[PDB]
Amino acid sequence: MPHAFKPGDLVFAKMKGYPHWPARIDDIADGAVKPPPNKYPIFFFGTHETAFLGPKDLFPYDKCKDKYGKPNKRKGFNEGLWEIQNNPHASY
Repeated sequence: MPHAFKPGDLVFAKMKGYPHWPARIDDIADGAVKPPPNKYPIFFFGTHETAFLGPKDLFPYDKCKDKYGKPNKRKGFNEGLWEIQNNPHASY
């Protein structure tokens, strides 16, 4: 059975207007802004941007990579596919 999301979990994250995007649940560093209740700090591969999202927008990587892990024209997306497959837990 699945558990709640935790730092380091890999996902495709969905935001309005954009395709499901390779991402990870980030850590929250000491002194860093904490997310709203029931939301998570999402780090987007490729663009290296962060948003606060709830689980309704988070699709687990291993289950959904066949559908969502394919080249896309958007800027930064295929760089992001490389990051999530080859070094998803590194500092960018």
